[PDB]
Amino acid sequence: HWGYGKHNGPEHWHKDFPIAKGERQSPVDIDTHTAKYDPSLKPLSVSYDQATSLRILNNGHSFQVTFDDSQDKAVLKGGPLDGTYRLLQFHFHWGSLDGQGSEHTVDKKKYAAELHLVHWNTKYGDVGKAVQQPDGLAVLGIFLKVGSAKPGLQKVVDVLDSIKTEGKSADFTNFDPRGLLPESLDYWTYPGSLTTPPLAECVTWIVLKEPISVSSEQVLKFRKLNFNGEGEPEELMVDNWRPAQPLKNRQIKASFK
Ligand SMILES: [N]S(=O)(=O)[C][C][C][C][C][C]C1234B567B89%10B%11%12%13B85%14B%1158B%12%11%15B%139%12B%1061B%12%112C5%153B%14874
Ligand SMILES: [Zn+2]
Repeated sequence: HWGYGKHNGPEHWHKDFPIAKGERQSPVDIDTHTAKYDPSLKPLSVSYDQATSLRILNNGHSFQVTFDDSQDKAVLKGGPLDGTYRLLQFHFHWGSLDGQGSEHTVDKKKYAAELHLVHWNTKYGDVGKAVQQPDGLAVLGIFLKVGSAKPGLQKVVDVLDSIKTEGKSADFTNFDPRGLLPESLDYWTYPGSLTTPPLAECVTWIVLKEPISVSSEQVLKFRKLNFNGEGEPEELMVDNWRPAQPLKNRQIKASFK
């Protein structure tokens, strides 16, 4: 199966998922000087007050916290979006060292990690249906830099020892994702894709300008996870990021001057 290694990594994915070479792939480099300020973009509306987290899972490519998306409890609205998008899960991409790990880049700068909060458009009823639509998904992307600890991330970090290997999961109730957001909701937006197989071109990307800071001890715990199943040779889950893809005929828009 696909992965992030020499033999199965991003430059190989097009063989099983030919859309990898498509017209609206993600991530991209965000050239801050070429992004156009669009004064008609609305502020983003993040309503996570009623979010219900369920489980945390090592899926062999990242770890994810999954939410109850059977009602409008944690939704994303406004911004460049038409309609209501329910929060399904969040996960991260990170590096083997602090100088890489983010999928989006800003004027070619890589961050140590990138948080993706994945939402789907309720007009399509379910995520499987939504990934087949050009406005099916909205992913809120947040950069992580290394410095001060993020207190709101610690509950996550502390359970990772229990989901070390691919397929392990644990109960992960009462986690509040509001503790992962930066102060500002200023953002860049562009039409793109999933950054993992199946690389479906169904995503409105919303990438926040302001990074969150996490501690070296927090990111070090991400790097103790494993790509492999229990009983297989130990391969650390590091560098699980797709490089920037060609922008082609797309315009990146900014919410802010
Ligand atoms: N890195 S990122 O934020 O761009 C990743 C978002 C991927 C969200 C998952 C969507 C599906 B999973 B399950 B099936 B497999 B295929 B169908 B169903 B869920 B929807 C699709 B894949
Ligand atoms: Zn992601």
